[PDB]
Amino acid sequence: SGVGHSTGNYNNRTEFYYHGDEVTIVCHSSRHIHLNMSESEEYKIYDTDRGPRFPTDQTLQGRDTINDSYHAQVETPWFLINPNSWGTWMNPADFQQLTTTCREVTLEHLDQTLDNIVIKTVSKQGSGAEETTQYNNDLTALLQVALDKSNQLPWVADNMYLDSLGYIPWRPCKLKQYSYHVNFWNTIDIISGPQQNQWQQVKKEIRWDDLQFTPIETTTEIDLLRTGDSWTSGPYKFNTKPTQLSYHWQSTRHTGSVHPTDPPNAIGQQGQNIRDINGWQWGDRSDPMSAATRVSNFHIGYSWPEWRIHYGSGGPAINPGAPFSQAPWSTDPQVRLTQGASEKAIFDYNHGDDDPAHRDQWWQNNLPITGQTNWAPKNAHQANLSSNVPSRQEFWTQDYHNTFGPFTAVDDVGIQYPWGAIWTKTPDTTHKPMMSAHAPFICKDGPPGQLLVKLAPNYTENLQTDGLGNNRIVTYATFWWTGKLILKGKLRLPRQFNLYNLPGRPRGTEAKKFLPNEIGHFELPFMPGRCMPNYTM
Amino acid sequence: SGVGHSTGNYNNRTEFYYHGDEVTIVCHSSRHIHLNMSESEEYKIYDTDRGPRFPTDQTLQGRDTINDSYHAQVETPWFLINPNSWGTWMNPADFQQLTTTCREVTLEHLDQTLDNIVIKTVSKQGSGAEETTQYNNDLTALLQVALDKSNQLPWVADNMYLDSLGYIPWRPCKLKQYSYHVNFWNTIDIISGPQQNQWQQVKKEIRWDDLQFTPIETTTEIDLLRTGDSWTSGPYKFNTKPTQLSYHWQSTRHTGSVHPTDPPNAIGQQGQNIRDINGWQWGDRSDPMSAATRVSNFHIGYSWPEWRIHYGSGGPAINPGAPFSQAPWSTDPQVRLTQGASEKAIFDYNHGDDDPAHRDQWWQNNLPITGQTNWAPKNAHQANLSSNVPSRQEFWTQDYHNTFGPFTAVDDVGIQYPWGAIWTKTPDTTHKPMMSAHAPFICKDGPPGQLLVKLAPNYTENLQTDGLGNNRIVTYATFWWTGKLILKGKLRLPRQFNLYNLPGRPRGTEAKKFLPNEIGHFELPFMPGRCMPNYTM
Amino acid sequence: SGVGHSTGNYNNRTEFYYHGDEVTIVCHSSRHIHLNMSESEEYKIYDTDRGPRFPTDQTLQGRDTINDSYHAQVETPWFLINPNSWGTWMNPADFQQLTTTCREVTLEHLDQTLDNIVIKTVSKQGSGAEETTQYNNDLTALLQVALDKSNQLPWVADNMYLDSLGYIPWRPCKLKQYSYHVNFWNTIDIISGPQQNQWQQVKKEIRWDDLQFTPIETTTEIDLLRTGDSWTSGPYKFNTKPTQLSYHWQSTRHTGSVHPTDPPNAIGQQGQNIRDINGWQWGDRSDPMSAATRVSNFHIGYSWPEWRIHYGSGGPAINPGAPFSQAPWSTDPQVRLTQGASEKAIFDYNHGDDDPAHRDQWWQNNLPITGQTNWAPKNAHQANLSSNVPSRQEFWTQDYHNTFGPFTAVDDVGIQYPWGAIWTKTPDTTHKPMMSAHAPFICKDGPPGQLLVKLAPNYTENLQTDGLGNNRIVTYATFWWTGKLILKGKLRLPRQFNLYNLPGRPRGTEAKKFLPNEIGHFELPFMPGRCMPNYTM
Repeated sequence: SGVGHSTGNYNNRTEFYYHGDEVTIVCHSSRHIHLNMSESEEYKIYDTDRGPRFPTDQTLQGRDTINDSYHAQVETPWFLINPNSWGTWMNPADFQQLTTTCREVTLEHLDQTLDNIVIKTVSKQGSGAEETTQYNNDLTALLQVALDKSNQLPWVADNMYLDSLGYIPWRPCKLKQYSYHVNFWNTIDIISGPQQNQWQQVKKEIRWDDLQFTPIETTTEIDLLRTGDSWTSGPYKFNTKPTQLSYHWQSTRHTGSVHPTDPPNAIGQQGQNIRDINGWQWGDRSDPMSAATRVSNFHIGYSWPEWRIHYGSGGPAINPGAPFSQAPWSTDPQVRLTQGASEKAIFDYNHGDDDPAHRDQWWQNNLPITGQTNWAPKNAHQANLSSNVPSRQEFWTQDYHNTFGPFTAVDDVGIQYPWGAIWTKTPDTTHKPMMSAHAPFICKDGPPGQLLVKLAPNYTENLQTDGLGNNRIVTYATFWWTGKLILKGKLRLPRQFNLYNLPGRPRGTEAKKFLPNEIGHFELPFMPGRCMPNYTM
Repeated sequence: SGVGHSTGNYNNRTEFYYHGDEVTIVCHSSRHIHLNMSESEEYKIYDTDRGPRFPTDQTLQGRDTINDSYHAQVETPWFLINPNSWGTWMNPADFQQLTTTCREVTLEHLDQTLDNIVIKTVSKQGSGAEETTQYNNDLTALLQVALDKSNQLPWVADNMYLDSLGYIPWRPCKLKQYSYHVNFWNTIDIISGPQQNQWQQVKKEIRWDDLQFTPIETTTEIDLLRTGDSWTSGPYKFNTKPTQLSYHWQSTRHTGSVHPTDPPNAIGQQGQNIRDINGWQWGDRSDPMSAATRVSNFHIGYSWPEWRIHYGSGGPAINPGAPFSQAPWSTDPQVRLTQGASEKAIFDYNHGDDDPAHRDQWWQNNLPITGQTNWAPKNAHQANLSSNVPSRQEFWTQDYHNTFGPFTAVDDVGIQYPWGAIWTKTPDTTHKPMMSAHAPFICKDGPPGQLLVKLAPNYTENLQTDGLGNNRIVTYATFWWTGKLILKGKLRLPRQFNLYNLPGRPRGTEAKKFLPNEIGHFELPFMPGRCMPNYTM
Repeated sequence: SGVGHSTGNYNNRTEFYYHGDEVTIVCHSSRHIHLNMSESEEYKIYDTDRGPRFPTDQTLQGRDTINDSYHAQVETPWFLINPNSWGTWMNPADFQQLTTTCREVTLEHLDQTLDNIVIKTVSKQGSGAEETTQYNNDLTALLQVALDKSNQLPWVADNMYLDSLGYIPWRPCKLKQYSYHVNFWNTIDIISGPQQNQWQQVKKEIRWDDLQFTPIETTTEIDLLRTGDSWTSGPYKFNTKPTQLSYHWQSTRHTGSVHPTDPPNAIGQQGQNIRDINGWQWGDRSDPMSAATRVSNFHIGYSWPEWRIHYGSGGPAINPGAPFSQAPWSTDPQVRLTQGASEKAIFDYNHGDDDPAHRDQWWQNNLPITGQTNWAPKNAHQANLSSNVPSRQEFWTQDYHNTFGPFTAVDDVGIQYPWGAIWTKTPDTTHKPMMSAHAPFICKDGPPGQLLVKLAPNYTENLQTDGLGNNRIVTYATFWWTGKLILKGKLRLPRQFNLYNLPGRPRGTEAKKFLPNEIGHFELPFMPGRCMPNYTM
């Protein structure tokens, strides 16, 4: 109510409601957010240095140009609260209850609030030796809150770089400055020079004639909040398609009808293949009837020119490729095969690292999902397919061709528990993208708004235009973000006779981790998301 | 009704109902099915031998690895009745009435029954010299019938390998054992070894830690049927999109507005092209105005790295490619060009071969459909397109690039009368496949159930756990499968002035075939399905 | 309906219905039962030989007398169908869905039927060399079915010796003869003779003056069933108490409030115990304040004189003891410590062995359940408990005393998936037993009836009083037992933050087992039943 009455109740809890075949998950989440002043209220547009490791000479002949940090950003004074992640919502054990008991999951509703604003000012008083800091509550101070529900501001809320509320409910969350890119041209030609051994810079610049520059003030309607105030975004209903929580093991060989076979006899025999069968084939091929050249309706998985560096305007990037596993081709573990569109997640203490002052690294190799595996080197093509064997010519080996076509079916990476986006917004273009390399859900109209908070500046008695921070009072606010999202799901009913054998968390892990140390340091486990097997076709 | 009263009437007949512009085909079908005992009631999981012709040495350096029969299956005691084919429904002359008088065909309703169960036991009695077999009807015997309408069991009902009810109504149909694949890894690396001349086996195995093994018993609700019983599946309504019964001859050159031209004069002149015309072009190209570089909205047909061997997990496979004709590039008939995604159909006596004890082979070369023809060798690309001719560089010839893109339009293979699937099920994945290399119809939700029949085991007085078949009585049942499917179609109204000239069945055929011999042996004709020409754009 | 119309549908399937916090499991089960004739229609009362390994001399001085097979039974012509087991109802994967998603399980309803009776006669005809057997259905034959719902006949339906319907739905089940014990005295005195080194037989006999002998005919109302008949027992509602599916790890040291402690500092320190604390103790003990002598309300687990041989009337037996784990005391795995009231299950091919002609053995060591562990040797007692240390006297070590008392709390063995009784009946006595060493559920009024089937005798034309089997016709019947039981349960909601780590099936197991061999031989896995941890107090 007033100054002395609190507003919301901290509720961090999930509720599974089963009715019939439709489960309904309600994920409450609440975090204590530490919002600290600002670097400067002025909006700034500036480029950056090229970056680390970027070559200054020609030796590796531009193979190091894959390292480019050059970018041009506009850094605003505002701050960003994005509850886009798993683990901002569900704790590990309530994700496991969901992953086993649900087949397809669907977002429906979302809610956000802010409450229990607490604004304080530090006061430096002392000889410089002692120099006590003294904290004084501000009952007159303000907290500007802007929810861009009109989907006007640049979205830039995706979870890449892992700027999100922490994954551990009892720790304070320091927010992250808001900023977005401005149009810039970074073009590197690695093919230049004699014998194409010389990389050469082309155009590096911010292109000024076109800059679309929007401040947060003019774009939306800001809500000023004194300590005794609370802010509730509102109901937001998602419109999406359900995902799948079960991985697929069927390639195109595991797919159709089965090659006719006579059974074995005793426990030592493999049985035999009927030498003469009837069925469709591909070429003039007849005599060696086989399951390899069997015609199938669809093909599953596609070749890709793997790790393709884009070198577009603005800099080099990577086109994702296809998310498949190297397990069939593993052979010796000594080599690390990265080509499955694997992802490494470099994360921080608040994000589920254990030891502070260092970065724990977790490499996702996608071991469950096979049968979608097409390794571009290993493929091949023939000129003539028939009962005759091709010559040394007519047979090609190293390809790296895009084999994506109208017949192919593919899988997304699914949901990844500790780190991953929940939703995403689609670029508005002709031909919206079909699927996404990371986020499981794709918003059809808008993304669910975006929440920007800035701590209204407190200025000293002297206000000088030349002054920046020497002119404002040091302050920090701490408020409580309480969100709620509602999931719907279909219930998963056991389809098999034998028990479910799982890796049961990554098998290369120790259970002494994941549990609080003597200090309280512990790592969150990486749940595969897409987990139990299923029949593709 | 009871023991002595029959149930259903054999009805094998099609009914064309014309009302307005909407034709309705009702295809009744009925078959006499001979269901013979079983190999063993136990569910068995076993791999197979590699296969025939698979090389045991390194000579052809792995070019023979395209022959791989290795697979791992689980063979169940059940049997499969799949009425998925054309020719299980319509006879040749009622397909021709449909193909001429209908434009687009659509599945709507489907029905299946079983009736007039007859169960018998053989009895061996004699000196071994005479050894009479004597048949005794079983009024107490059972016939387990399971319709997996819940789309739980693996589907594996596609018509590849041509396991389907026979195409000739008056002959008995022997059923086919039901089985499906289990997860296995067959990985062949043909690029291994020094100078990449050595193929090397990698991993061949059944991967046991993950097997999804479902018996038919626990998965569904089985219906026990004594002789006086009949079983009716139920109404099943398809949800699909109409196909097209007319082939397209228009490439991208036949498509748009026509290059302005002055007419000829007499019967000996070809007319001339206006040298100076106005219109769009592509590059800086101006002076040689031509219909080649005319801009067009869409492109029709796409290049493919033709006969691409996948070598995925589980074994080598083939990615289909595009269904086009070699007729433009035919030149001499002496060479057989297989690259049009052609298909050979190896079929059997009951499936429309004439002479038993041998396999008749029918190679579908897709002669009608051209203009979609893109032969990957023949293409090329240039660096700069302009009024200047490129040099020896800047022009490339042999490509084998996938040219499928956002602008391309393509065609399916359509329906193929004697042999082809009717429907199919889509793999449940992100990005469902667009079209299918074989089956014309693609089910959106489920496929129309699947019908499994097993003959309930009759055990001898002594039941020993060590015994298998020595412990059960020889038996065979014969029942009558009567299906009905309802098609809707749009009526085809003649759009042209001149007569329709058709090849009128393949022109390389004799009409003395296709008609019963002195013995009664005759071959079913291959109707192209997609037949009459039409305007693409 | 009649002769040619079947009756029931084979349904072997489980249905999970979730509504609110109350899950409802409905387990259908159906089996094909092979009922083979009988040994003799006469009721026989006879003793047995003593048994194997029972000593005939005095060497081991009676330590082998623990092996006594002597018993006196009355073997009736009837046969017993007992669906008392887990695995007659649920398959492994639907037990795992239940065990994870349910907290406490409760029996409610039960149902049984018989249908599709098929009666046949073998006919021996030949020279003795060939000697064909020929099978002829009997439409006039009968099948006597007696359901003793009046709880009159001896119950003797418990699952010990594992006489139950098979655990694999697709295999035929051979029934088991019905018989029960008659009063007999087998008394062995192992303490007899000089220096108590001589075991001496006392009284071995059937005590005739008291025999309570009840035939099945006079006791109940039998229902004669011809082939066209079906029999439905009826609704039976259980009255019981829910069990617990979660094991308890808390001993009496893990139970109460926690000894006050100052925290450690860095990751290398264990922290310290406050030397001076306030709280209750036991004796005059004060100065060494410790958590050992802390007073607690209850004690958990009790000592027992473990493996106590009873040597009552009728023979030696074993009083069960307490079901605890040896894991804390394990030390080297080389020794097998059996004293936890462990159980070995010797089972058969149809009961989940893989290889026939041999017995697979599975030893249940109860690894999950600790904290209830009291190993009678390791305990001790003191005369005076105080700040003074006792002398060599006043301290005793080897006890083997029953420590069960009014303060102790204990756990049952819970449910054991492949092999275990579901229900049991309580002996009707003053002071009904509290808990049971094996079966999880204990019926308050009756057990759910008992189903006895006998195949009505077919006699040859000559009926002689001297004749037994030479006077009746060889016959066997095969019918379909279809049961249904309904379970209610409370839903299990995750109470912890961290993931659930399970042994994930016994960790000493291979997954290549449990799946059908090339022959179809596979073993059912042993699910612990009581599985996830929980807080005792």
